[PDB]
This record gives sequence, C-alpha cells and structure tokens, in this order.
Amino acid sequence: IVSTIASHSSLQILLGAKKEGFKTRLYVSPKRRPFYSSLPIVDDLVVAEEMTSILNDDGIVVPHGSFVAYLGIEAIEKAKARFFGNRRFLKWETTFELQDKALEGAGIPRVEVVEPEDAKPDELYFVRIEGSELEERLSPYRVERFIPGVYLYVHFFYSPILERLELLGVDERVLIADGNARWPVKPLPYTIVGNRAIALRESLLPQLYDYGLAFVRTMRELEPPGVIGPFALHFAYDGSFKAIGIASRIDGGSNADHWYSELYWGERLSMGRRIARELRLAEEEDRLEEVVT
Amino acid sequence: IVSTIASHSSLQILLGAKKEGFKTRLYVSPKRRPFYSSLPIVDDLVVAEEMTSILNDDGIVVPHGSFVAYLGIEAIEKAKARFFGNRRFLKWETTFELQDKALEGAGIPRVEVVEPEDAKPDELYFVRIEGSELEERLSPYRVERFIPGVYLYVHFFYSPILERLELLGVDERVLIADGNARWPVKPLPYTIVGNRAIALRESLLPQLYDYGLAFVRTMRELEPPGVIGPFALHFAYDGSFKAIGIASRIDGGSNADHWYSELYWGERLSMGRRIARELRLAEEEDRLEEVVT
Amino acid sequence: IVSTIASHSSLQILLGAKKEGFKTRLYVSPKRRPFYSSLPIVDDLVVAEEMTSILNDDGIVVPHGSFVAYLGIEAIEKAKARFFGNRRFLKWETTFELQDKALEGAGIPRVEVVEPEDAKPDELYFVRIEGSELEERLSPYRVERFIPGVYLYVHFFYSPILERLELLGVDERVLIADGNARWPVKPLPYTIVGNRAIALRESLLPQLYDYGLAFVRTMRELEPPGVIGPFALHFAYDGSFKAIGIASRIDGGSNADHWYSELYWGERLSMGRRIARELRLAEEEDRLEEVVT
Ligand SMILES: Nc1ncnc2c1ncn2[C@@H]1O[C@H](COP(=O)(O)OP(=O)(O)OP(=O)(O)O)[C@@H](O)[C@H]1O
Ligand SMILES: Nc1ncnc2c1ncn2[C@@H]1O[C@H](COP(=O)(O)OP(=O)(O)OP(=O)(O)O)[C@@H](O)[C@H]1O
Ligand SMILES: Nc1ncnc2c1ncn2[C@@H]1O[C@H](COP(=O)(O)OP(=O)(O)OP(=O)(O)O)[C@@H](O)[C@H]1O
Repeated sequence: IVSTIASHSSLQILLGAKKEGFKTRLYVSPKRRPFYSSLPIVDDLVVAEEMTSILNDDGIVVPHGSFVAYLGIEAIEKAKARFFGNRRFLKWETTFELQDKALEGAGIPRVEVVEPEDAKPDELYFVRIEGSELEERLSPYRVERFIPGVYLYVHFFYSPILERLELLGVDERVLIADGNARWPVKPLPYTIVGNRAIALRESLLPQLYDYGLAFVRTMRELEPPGVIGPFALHFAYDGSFKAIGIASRIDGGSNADHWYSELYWGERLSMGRRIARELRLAEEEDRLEEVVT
Repeated sequence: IVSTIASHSSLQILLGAKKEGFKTRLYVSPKRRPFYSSLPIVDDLVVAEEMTSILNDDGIVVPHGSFVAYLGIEAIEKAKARFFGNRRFLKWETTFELQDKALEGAGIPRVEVVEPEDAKPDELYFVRIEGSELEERLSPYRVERFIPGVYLYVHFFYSPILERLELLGVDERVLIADGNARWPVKPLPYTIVGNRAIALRESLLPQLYDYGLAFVRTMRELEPPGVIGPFALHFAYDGSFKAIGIASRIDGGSNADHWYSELYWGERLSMGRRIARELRLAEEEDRLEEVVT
Repeated sequence: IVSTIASHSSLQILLGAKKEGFKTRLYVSPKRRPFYSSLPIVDDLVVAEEMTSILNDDGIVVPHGSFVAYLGIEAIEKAKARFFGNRRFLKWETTFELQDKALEGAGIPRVEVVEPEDAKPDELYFVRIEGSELEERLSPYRVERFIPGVYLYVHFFYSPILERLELLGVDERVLIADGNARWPVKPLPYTIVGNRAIALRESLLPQLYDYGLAFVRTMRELEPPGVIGPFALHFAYDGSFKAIGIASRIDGGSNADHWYSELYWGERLSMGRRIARELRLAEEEDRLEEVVT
C-alpha cells in the first residue's frame, strides 16, 4: 500500500507508515539498496536503475523532494499511480513564477528581488537557482537582498480529514557554509548536509500560523483542491520575516525530531507518520478520495 | 485549574497540564487567538486586550517570562490569583542587584563587571540590559568582559513534594547573530529566535548540580521559601563557567526536547509537564500549599 | 549486573540498563557522587578515590571514553572484570598507527597528513593530539590539511546476536570554538562542551553504511572478533567525506536524542539502551559469550 523513492525522506515516510500499520514498498537503486535492505521498515523492495516505474498500482506513492529530479513534472501529473495529497501542487515550488504567485496571493512578505542597481561594494547579494557576490555583480536565476539572520523552515500539514492546519515543526538547515562558524575563511556553498530541530520562540508561532492559513486559502483557489498534506514555508528572520521559498511536499527538515504534533495528539508523531495517519483515518471513514490523486 | 498567559512557553505548560489530567485555561489577545484556539490543548480560552485580569481564581496561574512585561512586579506580588511556585522569587531575575546578590550568595562564579578601564582596542566588551563595542566605549546597563564560547542555559526544578533538585536539561539559544556562522558580516543583535536542546558533556553536569544546590540553599534564605518550581542558571563556557544570569521561572529554553527527566522518571516529560506533575502530586497528598502562593 | 565509571556517558548507559530490566552499579568519586546519588537510575553506588577497582565481578563493565584516562590500556586488556563487547578493540582509537591501519584497511577516505611542506600563508593546518596554525608552522602529534565544513560523528552498533550493522545516529559537537559563530574574534580551543543530534540528509547515509560495513569486516580480521557493540566514525564533510578518527566504544555524541533506531525497532531507544538490549537478548538465548570479554 505505501511506497516511495529511496532518498530525501523515505526513511521517515516508511517508518511512519509501518507505524500506522500500513505495508511498505521502497523503490531503490542497486548502489543504495544495501543500506535500505538492512532496514526492518521495508517490506517490498523494488530495485531499479531508474525510478520511472511510476505505474505503482495498489499503493499510494507519497512524493518528496526527489521526485521531480527523478521524474519530470509532466510524467508525475499524468502518472498512473495513486499518489498522496494533490499532485498538481508539487510543481508550485519548482519556479519563481509559481512561488511568487502563491506567496503574493497569500499576502506573505517575501525577500525583495534585485535587478543590477546595487550599492557596490560591501552591498552583497544572494543569487538563487546558489552563491553570494559583492559590488562587481559582473559574472535561470534571480538576485536577492542579502539577509543575515537565522533561516527557519516551518513545516505544516493541512488535513482534509480533520479540516485543520497543523504547525508541526521548525527546522534549521546544516549547511557546508559552517566551518566558518568556528573560524571564517571564505564564502562556502549553501548545500544542505542535514537538519536541526529548533524550538521557536513561542511569540512568533501565531504569525506563522496566520501566514500558513492564508497560504492554504489561496492554494485552494490557485490550484483547485490546493495543499492536501505536508508543505513548508521558508523564511529569513531579520526580526521581521521575509519568505524566500516553499515546499510543495514533505520538506526534509521534517526528518529532525520535532514535537508540536503533541499539541494536536497525545503522542509525538513525525511528519511521515502524520501523512500515514491521515491515510489510515481516511481508510476507516471511506474518505480516502479527499487525500489522494 | 491550570491557566497562564499565551506566549513564552504556554504551549509547553498547557500540554503538560492536559497531560497530567488538569483542566486548561489560556488568556490570549485577539491578534494571537486564531493560532491558540486551533489547539486541542486549551479548554477555556479567555480573550482579552490586556492580560491584567490576574484575578484568575479557581486555578493556579503558573508564571513565565512574559508576566512582568505584561504585568508589573508589584501587581503580581499583590495579585489575588493562586500562582504556582513561590512568586516573590520572580523578581530576582529582574535586576543586576538581585541577580548578583543571589549568585554571590551561592558562590557561583559570575562574569566580571567592567567600568571604563578597557584595553582599547581589539578588547571588545558586552553591554547588558544588548550589543558589544570595541575600544571607543564612548556612546540602565552594565559592561562585561567579552567571552566567546558556547552559552549554556541549565534548567532546574527543585521539588518540595520530593525534596530534591532535578537537572532537567541544557539549552542553547538560536540568535539572529547567526548568518555570521555561514559568513561573518557585521555585529548582529542577540535577540533569541528559538532554542536548541543540547546533550552536555557528562563530566560537566556534577559541577552544575553543585551550583544549583547552592543556589537553592541561599534562595531559601534570601527569599523565605525560595525557589519552588523551575529556575535556570545562565552560563558562558570559557572552559571554566562564569554565570551571566538566571531565570526565576520556567526559562523558555525548556521548550526544546530534553531528556534527563528520564533519569528521575521512567518517562521523558518536559518542564511544563514537570510543573503539572508537581501539582498533581501535591493534590493527591493534600500538600499543595507547599507549591503555591 | 551492569556497572561502569561515572562520567562520559554513564547516565545514558545506566538509564538504558535499568530500562532493560538490569540492575545498576556506578563507581564514582567523592566529589562527583552528590549529583549521581540523587539519580533514581543507580542501585549500587561504589564511591572511590580511584576507579582502578576493575575487579568488578558479577556484572558487565561496559566501557566508554574515560576508561583509558582512568585506567591504562594494559590494565583493561588484562582486567579481571567481565566487560561488554570485545575489549581489545578499545585501544584502536588511541593512536594514529591503529586508527590509520584500520581506516586504510577499510578503504575509508581519510584526511591527508602534512609534513612541513605548506603553502605559507593563508594555508592554515590542523594539528592533532588540538589547535590550528598558519604559514609559520615553527612552534606526539600530526599535521592535517585544514577542512572547513560540518563535522559529523556517525554512531554504529554491530550486533552479533542479530548479525547486523545498525546506523543509529549522527552527532555534531558543540565546541567552545563558538562565540565566533555570533562574532568571530580569534582562534578558540576545540574542546567539546556538548553534542547536538542532527538529522543527516538521507542521500548520504548509504555511503556511511558502506564505510561502516567495511570497517566491521577489516576489524573482524585486524582484531580477531572485531567490534561487538558501539563504535563511531568521525568525518569532515567537504562535500566528499574524509575520515578524521574513530570511536572504539560508545562515542558520547550518542547522549544526544537520536531516532534512527526506530528503523530497526518500533521504539526510539538510545545507544546506551541498545547495548543493554544486546545484553538482555544474549541472556535469553544463552549467547552472552558472543558479546562479552
Ligand atoms: N536572501 C538571502 N540572503 C542571504 N542569505 C540567503 C538568502 N536566501 C538564502 N540564503 C542562504 O541560503 C540558505 C537557504 O537556502 P535555500 O533553502 O533557499 O536553498 P534552496 O532553495 O532549498 O535550493 P533548491 O531550490 O535547489 O532546493 C540559508 O541558509 C541562507 O544562509
Ligand atoms: N559576557 C559576554 N561576552 C560575550 N557575549 C555575551 C556575554 N554575555 C552574553 N553574551 C551573548 O548574548 C547571549 C546571551 O544573552 P542573554 O541570555 O544573557 O540575554 P538576556 O539576559 O536573556 O536578555 P534579557 O535580560 O532582556 O532576557 C549569548 O548568546 C552570548 O553570545
Ligand atoms: N582536518 C581538520 N581541519 C579543520 N578542522 C578540523 C580538522 N580536524 C578536526 N578539526 C576540528 O576539530 C573538531 C573535531 O575534533 P575531534 O573530534 O577530531 O577531537 P578528538 O580527536 O575527539 O580529541 P581527542 O583525540 O583527545 O578525543 C571539529 O569540530 C573540527 O572543527
């Protein structure tokens, strides 16, 4: 019943499914299977050179941050497989156009875009789609105002079965851009290595919830059913929140150990387990149409 | 029975109370209530422009880091409401005078104070009540020796019902002073955004426990009953501990996911839940006078 | 039955043992016993000036990172006490010779060694057994290429009773070399103060598992039974993994709150509890010879 590609957050996903009593199926490549085959959370392990076998019947596919990189956006939207939570939404985090449209539509403050009209020098900027340059600026992308100050990744789960928006965690990325923390040397790459669970100052959560609620509303318009399971808003905290992006699926920073879900449930429960519980709840109520695609 | 202001650590507090079987009441403002009303952990939700409605009968108020900012110290000490753990103690973290008196009285090493007798330049200093300056020094506060090196926030819970001091966690603040970690730019504000739970090197805990025990002793003198529930000692680890402050109530870094409590209990249990269990234990033993005010 | 020295990770160890139903015995010094005697997880508390009382019969000693510093390597290998997981292995993390031998034997990439043939200046290096210098280089050790970029400590548990390698967590050290993260000042000491649990990007785990499997294989040769319980590989992530060291016993970064174990078990379970469950499994199957020394 529950299957997905081996990478990104399939561990969290499968463990949560096997936890909710569902059966497990993982599509993995020959190089990566040694590790995953040693895991007691996988029942059916489908080894393959390519993951394009998205004809996975029977089960619900449950996407993550590797699906587009392993399969085009086209293939997925026209895929035969069942799929968890909308599916037309997945593309909304893929381009600036869609990302802006939604964030603007929700009223969420975003980092300002900068077209070559700097303040050379000592006026550095961030170049997205990364890397940051100074005055010069000479050398598909966008230029943004450089903002120093903790980057927070808020995880949400809107549930149709319960008709509520759940703020389930706040992540902080572990970038290779460290080793400067100990002793700064030169600009390093912003590639993520891992994620740190962080307990946000409580006085900021209400604001994020409002932004989240607004996001759900406009997405319900902009893309018919609009946001069924997990999603994330990415922010730069200046001391005034500016949105830098979104996650149209389980973010990844959700692999970190967040609590919060304990606010809606008696038990902890991760994002991957939340998705599975959403599935199980739909089953027991003949819903299940409201959460898939 | 259990109520408190919506902010700081009311989430942790209410969840822990509802976990110990207590009833829940939250005082929240109109702007922040959307978020909190969607939480299954609140039973009675008292919306209000101002929180000055501290006539809350029936229940136990349970204070946190917002109470003085929402209500003066005067009002609270003369408040009518029941209140968890002492109450005269809450003011001891409010001024240098009280902070020093207690820390000195407990024999705890504190960061040295510096009156304009620098070592200009490259001799930077920290200015409290923040911000750090260099040589110049020109431009209610105190000047302290600048100390680089992990800032640890130790959480304690002295319980009368059990007559023991519990070391329940060690927090690390997430400041906006980051984004320098990746690439240093300029001195940033030290405002906290969140908290990270950290497993301290075990060889350092005994020392902290000793300082904690001593703190309880002198507070039992300096302020009659002295320290009934949660409190925290703030340190700068040079490789030799220097106290920089204290928390005369639930600190906030306690929102992070700490274990430790598992050393006194079979189960995890947060600080907010610890306060509630203290309450329930008192109830079942007709104590309850020993833990309130 | 289960005893060990009070420091490093004895808290984790004892709690896990008391959790698996085992009895607990802690050897502690007079100065540190106040703290440990207040802990409900210790049954028999053996106070002593020196820990050289390694004649501990009845129980299984379970070593950690303080054993060699409290007792020589000689004494331990010829010790009378029972001891958990091999014991001849414990010395393999003690010297470069052994560390290299093993890492080379497993085909694990290691940080390159540098003999005075720098690139003075701005070409800084790390000096192990710490501290980092620049061009000059003038002033038992080794010199390594300086590498900036998150240091990861992977925790493993090879179990004979189950004949499998378990990747149970990834730690990140909290060094005093911080306070530079907020605002860089001067090169600080790399002494650890604590540990942060980190959820590693899932695409990197398979690679570490492979290195781990290989480590087990060669250790099974290089040191007869080779690696029975916990061990750790230390890396520098450049974006291409370079080994900097190993832990021939429970690492310490295992005191942090890791999940992962939930992949092999339905429950969380720490490393200290993992060692204890290994013991209990052996008991129930008359094995117990396969996991002790
Ligand atoms: N406007 C900005 N100013 C300064 N730094 C920034 C800015 N935007 C992003 N960053 C840096 O990059 C990090 C966030 O990267 P981000 O999560 O946006 O990458 P990404 O969009 O997920 O990459 P991809 O689109 O390929 O998945 C932060 O840690 C931050 O330090
Ligand atoms: N003596 C010092 N030297 C260098 N940095 C310091 C010093 N004291 C504090 N800091 C910095 O500030 C942070 C601690 O701030 P702190 O917790 O003392 O603020 P605060 O007292 O809680 O503010 P408030 O009193 O309004 O609640 C640390 O992260 C540290 O980097
Ligand atoms: N090759 C290197 N280049 C740059 N920094 C390094 C290098 N090796 C180690 N470090 C720094 O030191 C830290 C790792 O220290 P490490 O864990 O190797 O000490 P240690 O070997 O455990 O000390 P001990 O042997 O006494 O137990 C990292 O945080 C990293 O910043």
